[PDB]
Amino acid sequence: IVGGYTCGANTVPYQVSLNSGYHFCGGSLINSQWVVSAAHCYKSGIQVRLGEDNINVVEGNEQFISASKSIVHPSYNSNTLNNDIMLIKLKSAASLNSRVASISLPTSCASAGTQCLISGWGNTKSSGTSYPDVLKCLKAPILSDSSCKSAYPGQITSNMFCAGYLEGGKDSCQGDSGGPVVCSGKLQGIVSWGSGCAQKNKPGVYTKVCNYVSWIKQTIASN
Ligand SMILES: NC(=[NH2+])c1cc2cccnc2s1
Ligand SMILES: [Ca+2]
Ligand SMILES: [Mg+2]
Repeated sequence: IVGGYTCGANTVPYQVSLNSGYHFCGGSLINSQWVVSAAHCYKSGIQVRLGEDNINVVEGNEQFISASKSIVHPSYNSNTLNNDIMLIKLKSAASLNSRVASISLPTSCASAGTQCLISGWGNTKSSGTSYPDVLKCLKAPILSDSSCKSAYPGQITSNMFCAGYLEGGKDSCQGDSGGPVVCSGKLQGIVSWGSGCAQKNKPGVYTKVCNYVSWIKQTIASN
């Protein structure tokens, strides 16, 4: 997250860190046994870490659970990143408490102009690399689809939306992939891609979760 702030320990209780010996992607807890992340974060051997704030210090509120199965969307295209969403089932159910909570799925899609909260442990520099140990947050609005499409011609599909600031300065970045975009208490997006980070006229692109609620509900009920 570039141009963001320190969230504060466990202020984003649904945020998860996917670890394969090191943190490589974020995700969101949707219920005690399931996590949603980005399909491009797929790896074999994932351990999900819940209740984290500093990912390099065991502070007492973490739950480390291995994944039993991962399901990448049937139509994920790694070349275009269309349908960049995946579900991860935990080996054991997590224990929900104040610090570990799940986030709700949307009933409808959010409108351009809606402010959201984006969080992650990704890079904090636009031209440079500095990875933080604690969770960073960024409040950003959903942008109109025309500003999204003019920034990325021929690359935006109806399963993606842009959020951020066209002036640059504030944005999600590498290491934030798979993490949450929560607007009005619902999970509306997943950090997916972009061009550099916090550059002018290159906002971040997010998977549009409201288009996958049926697939999510159906898949978790049958697995
Ligand atoms: N919001 C951005 N500028 C992002 C760029 C990338 C690049 C790779 C992975 N994730 C992201 S997010
Ligand atoms: Ca920790
Ligand atoms: Mg994240």
